[PDB]
Amino acid sequence: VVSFIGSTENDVGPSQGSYSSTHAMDNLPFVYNTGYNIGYQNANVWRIGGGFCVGLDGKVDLPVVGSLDGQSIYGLTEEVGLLIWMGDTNYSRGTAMSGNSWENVFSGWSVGNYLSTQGLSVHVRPVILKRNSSAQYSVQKTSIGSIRMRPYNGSSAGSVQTTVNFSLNPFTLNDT
Ligand SMILES: CC(=O)N[C@@H]1[C@@H](O)[C@H](O[C@@H]2O[C@H](CO)[C@@H](O)[C@H](O)[C@H]2NC(C)=O)[C@@H](CO)O[C@H]1O
Repeated sequence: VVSFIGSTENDVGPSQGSYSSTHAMDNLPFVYNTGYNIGYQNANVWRIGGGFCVGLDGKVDLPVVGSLDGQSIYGLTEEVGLLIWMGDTNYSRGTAMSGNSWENVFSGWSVGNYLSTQGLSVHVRPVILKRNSSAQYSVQKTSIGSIRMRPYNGSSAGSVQTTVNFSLNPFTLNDT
């Protein structure tokens, strides 16, 4: 059994976050290592129980403008892009996203003869694609994509909500 207990619209990263780096940035694309700072995490989005089996699919809607180490660089503006990870609750379990199709981002688990929950997480890292004289780049709130629970091994969502969405909070990049 399962029920939706989270939120449909979720903001990624703190509003007006400030991200800076002391790294030179001589060769692009340059990735800001913001760790999991620009992210959203919730260990409790659906409640499940009684042998329910569920995993997660993820989908990014931003245009793909290239890749880095087998993971797509999604474009936000001509100068800024993102690397994106979606997956189970723990940020560490994030699956590097590529493409714009629904992708398996959490292989899943089966809750035993008890009650528990299924959560999720998303984090992104900003990428400098093109130079700028101002050195500073501000990004506006922007839709990223979505995550959907994937019941398996017989389990079924029924009419319980399966998808939640994500928006990137605005932020600024400050190249020291
Ligand atoms: C080994 C272990 O702790 N197993 C169960 C946990 O998986 C379970 O936690 C839930 O795991 C899901 C899949 O990893 C997460 O999506 C979900 O957010 C997480 N929920 C919480 C509250 O941490 C816990 C809790 O029911 O029980 C264990 O038996």
